[PDB]
Amino acid sequence: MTVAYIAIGSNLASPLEQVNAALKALGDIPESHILTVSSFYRTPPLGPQDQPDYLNAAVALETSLAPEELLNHTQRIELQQGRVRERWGPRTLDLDIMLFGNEVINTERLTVPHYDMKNRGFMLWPLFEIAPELVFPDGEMLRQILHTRAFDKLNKW
Ligand SMILES: Nc1ncnc2c1ncn2[C@@H]1O[C@H](COP(=O)(O)CP(=O)(O)OP(=O)(O)O)[C@@H](O)[C@H]1O
Ligand SMILES: COc1ccc(C(=O)CSc2nc3c(=O)[nH]c(N)nc3[nH]2)cc1
Ligand SMILES: [Cl-]
Ligand SMILES: [Cl-]
Ligand SMILES: [Mg+2]
Ligand SMILES: [Mg+2]
Repeated sequence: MTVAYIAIGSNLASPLEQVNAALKALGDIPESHILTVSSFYRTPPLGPQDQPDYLNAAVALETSLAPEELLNHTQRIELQQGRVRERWGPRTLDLDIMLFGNEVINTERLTVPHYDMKNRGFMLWPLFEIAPELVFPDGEMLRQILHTRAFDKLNKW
């Protein structure tokens, strides 16, 4: 078993309802158990700014699934909650795999640690709440990133 950390985001169709339904669905993923859920945060949008504020959260999930098997299930949850294919536009549910233990994976389908996560306060702050001692695959400590980079603290939802 490995602990995966998943970021949740929603800014359409009642984000609180979306994130709750997504948590229940994550709890139904085979060979997996939720370990920890962060607080829910109201965050201003990165990317296009002409869209509603996001609800963001992070979850620690212990799993025996292969990384791409976990991805299949997170994408299925996104599809069932109405995610459909502008760039970086509003969405009902986004589930990103931030980390899958200390694995590094570089494929088109799956890139872990998530592309750009070290520059996203809406991912790092909820992650720090649930895993303050977290160390990245390259040896960087989550605490040092937040200590050294200018990331505004988030407001709770
Ligand atoms: N760590 C990861 N978590 C989730 N999806 C990933 C991923 N690495 C790669 N992907 C791929 O990313 C594809 C689509 O991602 P999207 O959710 O549409 C982009 P986004 O979240 O709006 O921007 P971002 O990827 O810059 O956060 C999926 O088909 C999936 O295969
Ligand atoms: C370089 O600048 C960036 C461009 C795009 C992004 C994205 O994450 C992809 S779309 C998106 N998702 C969310 C989100 O979940 N929460 C918040 N607050 N904003 C979001 N925007 C990040 C940084
Ligand atoms: Cl959507
Ligand atoms: Cl890393
Ligand atoms: Mg995303
Ligand atoms: Mg995504």
